[PDB]
Amino acid sequence: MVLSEGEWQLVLHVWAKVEADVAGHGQDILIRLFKSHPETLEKFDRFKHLKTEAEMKASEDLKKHGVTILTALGAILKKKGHHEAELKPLAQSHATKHKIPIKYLEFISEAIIHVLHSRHPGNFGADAQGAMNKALELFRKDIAAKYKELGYQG
Ligand code: HEM
Repeated sequence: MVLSEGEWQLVLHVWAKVEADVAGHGQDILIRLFKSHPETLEKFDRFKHLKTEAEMKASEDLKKHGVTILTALGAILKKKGHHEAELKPLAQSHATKHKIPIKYLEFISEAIIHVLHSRHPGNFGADAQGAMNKALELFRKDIAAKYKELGYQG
C-alpha cells in the first residue's frame, strides 16, 4: 500500500504531539494493551508478574520499554514508507527471539489508536485516524512479509 503525502501529514502531525510526552504515551499504550489483551503480557518475561494496573503504572521498567517501543515506531513512521532498513532487525528479533504473532501487532495497533483518540481528540478526527490506521496496517503488512522470509509463520 501507499499512503499519500496528505495522509502522512496527518500521521506526523499527531505524532509530533505524542513526542511532547513519549514516556507518558508509551506507558498508556502498554497498559491499554495488557488490560485489553492480557495474553500479550505473557510474552514479556520481564513484566509477567505485574498483576494490577497500579503495579503497571508504578513500574519504571515498563515505562522505559514503552519509550523504546515509541522511539522505534516513530523512526519508522518518519521514513514515510521507506522503512525497509529499520524494519529488518525489528522483524528478526520479534519473529525469532520474542516470537510475536502478527495478531499481537494488531492488538498494539489498536491500543495506539485508542490512546491517541483519548489524548488528542482535536488532532485525531476520523481522517487522521484513518491515516494512522493505514500507516500501521502498512507497518504490519511489511513486517508480516519479512516474518515469512525469516521463516516465522503459521
Ligand atoms: C509497534 C510495535 C512494536 C515495536 C515498534 C516494538 C519494538 C521493540 C523494540 C525496539 C524492542 C528492543 C529491541 C528488540 O528486542 O528488538 C522490543 C523488544 C521486545 N518486544 Fe517489541 N515492539 C513492538 C511490538 C511488540 C509486541 C506487540 C510484543 C508482545 C505481545 C512485543 C514484545 C517484545 C518483547 C518480549 C521484547 C523484549 C523485551 C525485554 O525483555 O527487554 N513487541 N520491542
